[PDB]
Amino acid sequence: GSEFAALTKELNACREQLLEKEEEISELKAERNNTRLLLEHLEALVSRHERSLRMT
Amino acid sequence: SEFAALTKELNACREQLLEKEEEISELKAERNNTRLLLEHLEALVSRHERSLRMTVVKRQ
Amino acid sequence: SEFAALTKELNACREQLLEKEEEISELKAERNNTRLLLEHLEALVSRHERSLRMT
Amino acid sequence: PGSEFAALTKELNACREQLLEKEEEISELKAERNNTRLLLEHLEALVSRHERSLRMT
Repeated sequence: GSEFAALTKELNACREQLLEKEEEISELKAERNNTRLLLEHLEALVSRHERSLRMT
Repeated sequence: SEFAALTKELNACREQLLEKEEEISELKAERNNTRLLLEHLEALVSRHERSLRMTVVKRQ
Repeated sequence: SEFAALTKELNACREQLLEKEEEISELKAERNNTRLLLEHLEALVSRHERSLRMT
Repeated sequence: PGSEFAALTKELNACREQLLEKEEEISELKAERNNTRLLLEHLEALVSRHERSLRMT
């Protein structure tokens, strides 16, 4: 019975670290979306101006 | 068989733990590739802006 | 008749000279608008690059 | 007559010299303009290629 408790304390500890890892993942995927959005604006800005210089 | 069921869940949780830290590793590596691009983009833009900034002073 | 020919070419030379000055003015205007974009591109890129630094 | 024609010729010649000078500055501006366009071509290619890569990993 005392071993079941110790085994539970380890699983719970592993569950805590799992969420800590996923919180790290979630923030990384968030940073990626910020990049994707930046790259969208950059591509739009350069293409718009490239066409202007090319077609005048 | 609660002990057995607990050990299996504990095992599966540790598998997902390695699984999640590998994704962190891949995202961090992917993040570094982004930084290298941004470094390069800032370089090309600043270098060209520099050429324009000097041309106005030179051609004057 | 030679004077008349010389004056016409002189007038035409000034007419084309005005066109070039107008072209230069447009080119320098377009150039300045280009620098504005570049400064904006550098600003956006440098900012997001600062967000993606390690610790 | 000969003095008048010569002086008018000098004026036309002066206009011609300034015309080619203006054309030289134009050709330089247009060259710089081509440099910028090429940069934007590489920038566009880079950001789009990287955008497509982030939409997979």
